[PDB]
Amino acid sequence: NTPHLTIAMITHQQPGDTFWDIIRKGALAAAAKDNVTLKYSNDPDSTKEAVLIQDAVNAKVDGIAVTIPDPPALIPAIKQAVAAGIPVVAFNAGIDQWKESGALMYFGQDETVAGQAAGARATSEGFKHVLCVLQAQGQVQLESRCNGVQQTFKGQYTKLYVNGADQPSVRTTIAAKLKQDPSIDLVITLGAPIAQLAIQAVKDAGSNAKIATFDFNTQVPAEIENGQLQWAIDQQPYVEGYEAVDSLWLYITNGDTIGGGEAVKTGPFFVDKSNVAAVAKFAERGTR
Ligand SMILES: O[C@H]1[C@H](O)[C@@H](O)[C@H](O)[C@@H](O)[C@H]1O
Repeated sequence: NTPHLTIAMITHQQPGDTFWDIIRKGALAAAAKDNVTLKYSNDPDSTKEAVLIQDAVNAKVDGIAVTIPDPPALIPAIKQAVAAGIPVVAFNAGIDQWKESGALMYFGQDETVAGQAAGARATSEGFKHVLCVLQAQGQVQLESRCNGVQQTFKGQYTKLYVNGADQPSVRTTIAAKLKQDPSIDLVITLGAPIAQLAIQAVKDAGSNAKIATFDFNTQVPAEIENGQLQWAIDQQPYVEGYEAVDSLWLYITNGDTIGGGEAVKTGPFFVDKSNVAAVAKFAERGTR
């Protein structure tokens, strides 16, 4: 009936980072409709993610969907895949670097803009000293968020790196930082799982800081409703994974692209007490 395609989706997912389950539900929903076999692979070591790109080039996949958190480490392998005639789409990380690579399209949110928006919003909500919590080092999409907050937040700014792989350590490290500096009045977490740890850290520390986050998980909607989280920034991972796949299907079958040489935006969008009801059920089933 229809042509059968094999698409490699290659990411930087740390094992156990549930954000990537929503990316994958989107990608499989596209793949189910487009007669695609989806090969999903990941490694949080960018040298190892490069090797995964090579594996898919050598396997002669029909397309590659790839994340670019560490451009120096990944661009050369992406260029190699393009020179081998395999179409590539970038998503989630690397919005500033995908076009140079020869990647055809990009799906995600402009993380500098989302950070700039979060800094201005935080200033408007009366906060004076923000702590931005980053769960990995050397990831452009995370650094952009924090740099953007620093640009627009009028008050004091502090960054804290935590090991996203060791949840109990994340919790104690955040609580310690809050106890040590009670002037911190807002913690912005860069993922929903880290948000959970921060909410608990604030209680542990006896701090008065509020918490805001990037992304949803199953717990975030309730947390916005009950005041545990000020707001969450939605980047629509389901859309990112879905479009990574479906866009390759449009290119391969009809030569089409989406975005005209610029990224296709999946966010940012701020969800707060005023609009959370529209998302909650979907977040609570893991598809937002
Ligand atoms: O907001 C998410 C979250 O921080 C994930 O942990 C990370 O792997 C993704 O790149 C990012 O888009």
